[PDB]
Amino acid sequence: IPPSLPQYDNLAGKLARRAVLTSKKLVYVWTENFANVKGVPMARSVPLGELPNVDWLLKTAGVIVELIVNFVASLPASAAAQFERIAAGLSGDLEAARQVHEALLEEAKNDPAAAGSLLLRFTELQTRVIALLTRVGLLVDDILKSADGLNRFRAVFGTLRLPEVADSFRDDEAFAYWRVAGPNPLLIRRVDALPANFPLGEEQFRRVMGADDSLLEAAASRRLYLLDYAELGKLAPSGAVDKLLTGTGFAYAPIALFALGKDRAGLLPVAIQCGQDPATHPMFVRPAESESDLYWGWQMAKTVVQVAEENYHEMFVHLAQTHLVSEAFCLATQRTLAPSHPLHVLLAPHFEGTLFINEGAARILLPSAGFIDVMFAAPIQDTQATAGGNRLGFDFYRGMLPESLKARNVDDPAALPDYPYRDDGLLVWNAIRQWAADYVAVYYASDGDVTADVELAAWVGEVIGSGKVAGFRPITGRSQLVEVLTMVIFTASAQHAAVNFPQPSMMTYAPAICAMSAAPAPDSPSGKSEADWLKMMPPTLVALEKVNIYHLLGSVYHGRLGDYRQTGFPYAPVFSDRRVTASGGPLERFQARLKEVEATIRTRNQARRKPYEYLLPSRIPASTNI
Ligand SMILES: CCCCCC/C=C\CCCCCCCCCC(=O)OC[C@H](COP(=O)(O)OCCN)OC(=O)CCC/C=C/CCCCCCCC
Ligand SMILES: [Fe+2]
Ligand code: NA
Repeated sequence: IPPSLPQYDNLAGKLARRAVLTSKKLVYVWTENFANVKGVPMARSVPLGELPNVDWLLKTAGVIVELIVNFVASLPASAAAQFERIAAGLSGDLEAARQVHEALLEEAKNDPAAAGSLLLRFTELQTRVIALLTRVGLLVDDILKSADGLNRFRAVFGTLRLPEVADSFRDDEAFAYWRVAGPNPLLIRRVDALPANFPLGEEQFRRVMGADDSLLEAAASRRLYLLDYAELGKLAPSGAVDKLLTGTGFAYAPIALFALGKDRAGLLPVAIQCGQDPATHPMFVRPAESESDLYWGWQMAKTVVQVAEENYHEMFVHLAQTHLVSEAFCLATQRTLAPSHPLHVLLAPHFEGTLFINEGAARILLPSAGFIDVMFAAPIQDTQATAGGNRLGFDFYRGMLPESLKARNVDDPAALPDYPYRDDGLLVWNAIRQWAADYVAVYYASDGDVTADVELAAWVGEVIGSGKVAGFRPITGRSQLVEVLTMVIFTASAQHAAVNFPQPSMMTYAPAICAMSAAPAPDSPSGKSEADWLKMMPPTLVALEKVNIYHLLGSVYHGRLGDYRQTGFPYAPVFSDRRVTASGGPLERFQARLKEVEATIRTRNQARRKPYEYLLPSRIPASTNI
């Protein structure tokens, strides 16, 4: 039976669907008092049907067990004894659980008619792998209870290969390239006049870029780009923050200027101010290779920027603006769009695992003494409130990719050619938009169908009200609905992938990036030494948690954008409506467009300085689930 808008449903349908929604509202419940994320709309609890499926669980547990094995194997024999039996047990039990799944799948194939009798056993296996994860939790607690000068930062990897950044992190061009191809491609903006509190002069600029260049000429020819971390607020504490587990830590809200050469061959760092106030933060100017008395001050200044970057990327770009936005849309959808509504059918796959993983963020990562309290310099209460505040301030329309690019004046490939996130992101954004347009056109023939849809009206009301999604507004027509759906889907799939999956290759090595420093910002551009820079490096506990959590979060690829097939047993099609699924129809056209996009990105990557692969559709999950 094809999905329908409520106004066109037969009365049998209208009462069935309305009672189903009444039932949903008792199961999916809003709260703004969820532990460790106060003020952010969350599910009060994760319903049984929102627990992760066995496929996700086996994949996630597999990575976690690899990490445990790797950690135990890195220890000396005396220390390993405490954990070897427990690790061998988890490993063996995971393998047994894989075999139960494989036997169940073979059993279902041998008699599909009788496959309905297996559902309690599939849920039993779900319960079992979750219980295995609870045992991991206890083991992690025990490990933490027993917790060139950079050897310790290689040691925490065990036998995992160090990422490429471990070799290249001191390079100026690599540092600049993070701004357009790194985990946070959203902050960089064109600058036309410098902020008043960033007093970089013409002479300093020419010192770096040459006597025949100038600030005026660079600005006017669209060659100046600024990173300004002012929005970090309390994520950049005033001074020292002392904590039990990690001792004394610092973080920062710096300002950095980047410039293209006249040939636009690549972005270069020009100057860094390590805080917002120039009276207390001197200007650091990119040194020449011969200026050994400026070298270490500059390394320290870049490290200040990278400290700011992990804070901004992880709390705002990753947690606040993907995970915590998709939380609200998941809830609104389940509470207000009936399962027989075509938009429920379309959107539900894009929220698979979202409630579960976000509850995990709040319960595991955000409490006092948890991962974020260790890895991020600010007091945990400030981290929670600042990340929460960023989620509440995030404007849904202004946050749309095209709008973001235009507002930052980075949307013109002629002015800023090497910006992989922009170029690949637009291909994916536009493919999703055409899909949303085709799908909306099946079910909505007029703007009247949009405004007379009482469920959609209620959905918008919940997104604005209980969901606290800033910038969201009444939906009065088909074009607008298409833009909204494009943003919801892109946010859940591609945006998350772009900022989540760089974690293993770019964020696992603490000297290249860390959300806390063990020393204040460099007090002077000149006279610094390697020892002064090493003092910024965090304690080893920070590095240990970092390598493991960031490897995990970027190693689970579950589901795929455009596949629209269940990701757990029985793996059935998401759509039944032949108007959607027909040969050459909307879904097939979307799937085909995604393959063209993939081919285009692969061609672009042959010509790029380094491949950018995070927005390859084959590497984009449909939902935010890790
Ligand atoms: C950090 C910034 C991220 C921001 C974005 C957050 C977005 C959402 C991501 C949320 C992710 C939530 C955390 C992952 C969720 C994994 C799926 C899951 O739900 O797992 C549940 C288990 C058990 O939970 P429970 O409450 O019983 O006990 C926790 C400890 N008190 O949690 C873990 O395995 C610990 C994982 C920590 C990582 C261990 C890595 C291997 C360690 C082995 C080597 C030991 C080294 C210490
Ligand atoms: Fe994530
Ligand atoms: Na299909």
